Amino acid sequence: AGVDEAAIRATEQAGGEWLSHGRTYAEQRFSPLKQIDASNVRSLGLAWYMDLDNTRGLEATPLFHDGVIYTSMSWSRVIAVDAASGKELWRYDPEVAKVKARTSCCDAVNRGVALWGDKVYVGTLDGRLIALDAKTGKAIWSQQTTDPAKPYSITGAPRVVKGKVIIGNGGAEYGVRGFVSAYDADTGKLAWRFYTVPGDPALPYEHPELREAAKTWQGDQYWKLGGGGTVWDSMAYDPELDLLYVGTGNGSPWNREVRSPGGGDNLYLSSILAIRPDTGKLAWHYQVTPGDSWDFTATQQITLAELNIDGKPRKVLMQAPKNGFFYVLDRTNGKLISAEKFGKVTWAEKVDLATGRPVEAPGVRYEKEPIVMWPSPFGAHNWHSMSFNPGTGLVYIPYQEVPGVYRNEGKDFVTRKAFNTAAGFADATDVPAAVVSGALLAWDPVKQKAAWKVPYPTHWNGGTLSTAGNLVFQGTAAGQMHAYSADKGEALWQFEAQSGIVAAPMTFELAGRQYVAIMAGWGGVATLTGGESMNLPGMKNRSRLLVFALDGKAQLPPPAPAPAKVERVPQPVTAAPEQVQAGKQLYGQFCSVCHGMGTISGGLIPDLRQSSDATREHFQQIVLQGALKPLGMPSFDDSLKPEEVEQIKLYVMSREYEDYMARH
Ligand code: HEC
Ligand SMILES: O=C(O)c1cc(C(=O)O)c2c(n1)C(=O)C(=O)c1cc(C(=O)O)[nH]c1-2
Ligand SMILES: [Ca+2]
Repeated sequence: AGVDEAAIRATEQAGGEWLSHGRTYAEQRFSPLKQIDASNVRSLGLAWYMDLDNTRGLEATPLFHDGVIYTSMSWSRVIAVDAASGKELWRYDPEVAKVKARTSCCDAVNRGVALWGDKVYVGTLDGRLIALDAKTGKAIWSQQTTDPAKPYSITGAPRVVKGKVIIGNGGAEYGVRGFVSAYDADTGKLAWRFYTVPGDPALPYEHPELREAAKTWQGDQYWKLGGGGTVWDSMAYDPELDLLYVGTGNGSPWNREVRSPGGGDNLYLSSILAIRPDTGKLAWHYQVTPGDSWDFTATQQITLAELNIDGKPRKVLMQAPKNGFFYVLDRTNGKLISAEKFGKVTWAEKVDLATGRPVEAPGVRYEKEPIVMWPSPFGAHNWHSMSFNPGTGLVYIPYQEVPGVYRNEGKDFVTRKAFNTAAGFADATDVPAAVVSGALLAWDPVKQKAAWKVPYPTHWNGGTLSTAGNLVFQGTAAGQMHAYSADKGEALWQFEAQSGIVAAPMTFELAGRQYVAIMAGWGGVATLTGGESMNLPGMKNRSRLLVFALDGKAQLPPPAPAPAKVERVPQPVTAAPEQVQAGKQLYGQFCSVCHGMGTISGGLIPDLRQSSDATREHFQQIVLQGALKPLGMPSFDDSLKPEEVEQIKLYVMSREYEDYMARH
C-alpha cells in the first residue's frame, strides 16, 4: 500500500520524491529537479530547520514521500517530519543501550531508513532490523539479525528489493563474520543470507560459494577471529538484470599475516558481489582488494549507469572504494572495464587490466617493517556519498588524503575486548592537520581522469548531491553547505550551517517548490579518533535538519559563548618511562577509539586531559566500576586491572602536562 518497485523506478524520471537511500536503485543520487539551478542558486536560502535532541554524528540521507520526510538520528532513532508544517509527526526510539558503543566502531550513527508499502525500515546499533508503520511510527516487526553476544552493529541504511529488506552489519574492527541478509518486508521472516567469508570447517558451508571461497584462506584461526567482510553500507539494484549488488568490507583482523598467515585472496573480503535477489545465489563477484590487510573496504557507494566506452554503450557499475582506485565494471558479468587511481595511492602501482588484480608495491604488507602508505583506514573515499550526473557524465567524490601507518603485531598479537586490527592501529597518537587534506573531486569515469577539483583543508567532508540544474551540493567538515556548478566546479552558494557536515544532501519537490535538505551533525569515526586535524574551527556538533529553498528567509540563531573555564595548572608528573609507556599503549588499545588518539579528543566525547579533579579522583570508579555507565562510558573491569588503569591515568596526566607546557 504505497512504495513498491514501480514507484521507486518511476522516480528515475520524476524528481519530486526520493524513495530509497541513494535516491534511485542505481544509487546515482541525481535529482531531475531543476527549479534551483546554476543561474539562480545564489538566491538559495534557509527555508526552515528543526533542532534535534542529538549530540552525536548524523549520517542519514532523508527520504521524501507523499509530503513526509523520513530520517534518523544518533542511536538509531527514527523520526517522520511533515514537510509542509515542519512539525515532527512521530519518532521511534529503539532504546539502544548507550554502552553498546563499546562494540560500535564508528560513532552511534545511522545512515537512514528505507520505505516499502506503508512501512519504514531501520537497522539498529544493537543488531535489530525493525519495521515501523509509516503513518504512526508504531513497530510492526523486529528481527535480531545478529548474535547479541558478538560485537556486531548496524549503521547502514537498508534497501528494499522485490519485497525483501536487505541489510548487513558492521564490526570487523572487533572481529566478526560478515554477511548480508534479505528479510520479508511484511513479516520480517528471513528469506536468505549470504555470508561473505567462510566459517568453522567443522560445520557445513551455508551455501556453495563458501566452499570455493575457503580455498583462498589459510590456517585455523580466521573463523575464530571472525574473518571480516562486513556489509555495512552500500548496495545497488538493477531490476532489468535482476541483480542485487553488494559491497563487502575489510578482514578481521586487518592484518592478513595474523588473519590468514599462509596468505590467500581471502574471498569475499573487499569485494563487489552481484547476487540474485530472489535466492541469494551469487551471479558474479569482483574482488577489489585481494588479501586486504589495510582496512580497505569495498562497502563504498556502488553506482549503476550507462556509459559509452570506446564507442560502445555499456551497462556499468562504478565504485571509488577506500583503496584509492576508481572502478568501472560491466555490471552484467562483472568484467573489469577500467581501474585508475583517483588520488594519492602508493600501496599499489596499478590494477592489472588483464588479471584484474592490483600490482602491489614492495613491502606494503608490512611483514618485516612497518609501512607508511596511502590511502589509510580512513580511506581515499569512505561512506560519505558520491553522486553521478548523467548530464555532465561526472562522478562527484568526497576525496580524502590521509597517511596510513601499519605495523605487523604478528606473533605478539593478542585478541582483546576492543579493536583487534593486529596492525598497530593503537600506535597512532595524532592526525596532524599538516598531513591531511580533502577535496570535492569531479571524476570522469570514461576518461578515468579528474574534470575539476575543489580543495579542502582536511578530509571528512560530507556526501554530494547532483541535480539537473547543473549543480552539485555538499556540506563540509569546516561547517558550510555548498553549491557548485556541475560542469566546472565554480563556487555558487555558501551557507554557515553551525555544524560540521558528514551526511549527504537530498532534494525533493513539495507543492511545486524544490527543497534541498541536509542532516547537519558532525560525527563519524574520524571525530572520535580525533587528532589536531579534527579540531579545526567549525568541527563541532550542533545537530539540525536544515532545509533550503529559493529565497528562503530563515536564520539560525547565534550560539551562546561557552561558560568560563579556568584550565588547571598541571603539576609535573614524575614516573618511570616504562610506566608512562604502558599507559600510552593501554590507552591506545582501549580508550583512543572514543577519547581520541593521543588523548586528543574530537569534541563529541570528553577530553581526558581536561577532566576535573573530582573526576580524576574517581578514575578507578568510572573506568572499572562503571560509575558513568548510564551515560555510555563502559566499565572495563573485564579487560583491565586497577594498576593498568592507573598506568593509563598516568599517561593521560602526562599528556595534559606535556600539552600545557606547549603553550606558555
Ligand atoms: C566509547 C565506547 C568509549 C570508550 C572506549 C571509553 N570511553 Fe570513557 N567515556 C565515554 C563517554 C561517552 C563518556 C562521557 C559520559 C558523559 O555523558 O559524561 C566518557 C567519559 C569518561 C571519563 C569522564 C570524563 C570527564 O567527564 O572528564 C573518564 C575518566 C573516562 N571516560 C575514561 C576512560 C578510559 C580510561 C577509557 C579506556 C579504558 C575509556 N574511557 C574508554 C566513552 C568511552
Ligand atoms: O569494518 C566494519 O565492519 C566497519 C563498519 C563501519 C560502520 O558500521 O559504521 C565503519 C567501518 N568499518 C570503517 O572501516 C570506517 O572507516 C567507518 C567510518 C564510519 C562512519 O560512520 O564515519 N563507519 C565506518
Ligand atoms: Ca572497518
